[PDB]
Amino acid sequence: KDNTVPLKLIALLANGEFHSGEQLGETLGMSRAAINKHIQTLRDWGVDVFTVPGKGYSLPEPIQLLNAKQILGQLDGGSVAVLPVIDSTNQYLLDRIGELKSGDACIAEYQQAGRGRSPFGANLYLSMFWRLEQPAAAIGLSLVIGIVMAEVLRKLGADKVRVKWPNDLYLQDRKLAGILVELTGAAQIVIGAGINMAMWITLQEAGINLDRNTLAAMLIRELRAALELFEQEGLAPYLSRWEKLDNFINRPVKLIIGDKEIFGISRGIDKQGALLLEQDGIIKPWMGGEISLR
Ligand SMILES: O=C(O)CCCC[C@@H]1SC[C@@H]2NC(=O)N[C@@H]21
Repeated sequence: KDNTVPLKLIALLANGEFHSGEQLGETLGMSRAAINKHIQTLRDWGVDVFTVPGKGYSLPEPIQLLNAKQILGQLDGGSVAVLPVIDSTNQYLLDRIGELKSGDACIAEYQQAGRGRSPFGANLYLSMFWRLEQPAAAIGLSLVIGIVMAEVLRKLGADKVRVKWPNDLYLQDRKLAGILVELTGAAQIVIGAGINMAMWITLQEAGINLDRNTLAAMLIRELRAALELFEQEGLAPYLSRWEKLDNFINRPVKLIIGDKEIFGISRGIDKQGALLLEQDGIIKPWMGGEISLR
């Protein structure tokens, strides 16, 4: 589907100023009526577009937009698809499985059909593909994903970001991002993450205003590095990193595996990513479940 116009559209409105269809139509080369039409779409996307008869149209606040140019600008190789508007980042790659290479990617700020459980540009969506030579992963994998993501965020300045075994990023004990892995029966995986940029906790909301093009870029970079590191040394190289980032480490949690709630103190992960729950002076690992403050 061709979504160009509204994007071009959104692009003008970007500068959080006022814009009249007359104004607009000029530049776009179309009926104000045409414009009204597209304006509606942005609206459909959850875009915030105000309309003052006398005034014209505008956005409540300037916004930043993905820009492949910028993104690919700071990137050395690998295919990367920038689709501000899309069904789902994961699906997109899932769909192209035979045409990819580990590292190929896809970036969006709007998902019209996200997999795994949100207004345009309020979030950042990233998905990557990787072919693991040897399920020499899974749980390892998700771990590495949150490490890095949390690392990068930090570099750009969000220092209190933390990881939550085994797949979310946390900020002030709130969820900020979410990883999603998908295997395909050499393993073929599709990694996908969503971050809360703006508006249960958002970068904005926490005074952090990162340049999305940058973030986008860093992650891709950093990710491919991480993944190749992992591909040949597994978890080991990250053990210490996990620990420093662990949000719950040493805190009292409540683990929910299927139908049972289990309480205990978190003591991080083992060399395999299993969480280590200490109950009644005993420490044992857990390979699954859902962690939670308590
Ligand atoms: O939704 C989340 O919070 C956690 C799961 C993350 C889902 C990611 S968002 C990018 C990728 N594309 C999808 O369709 N889902 C995943």
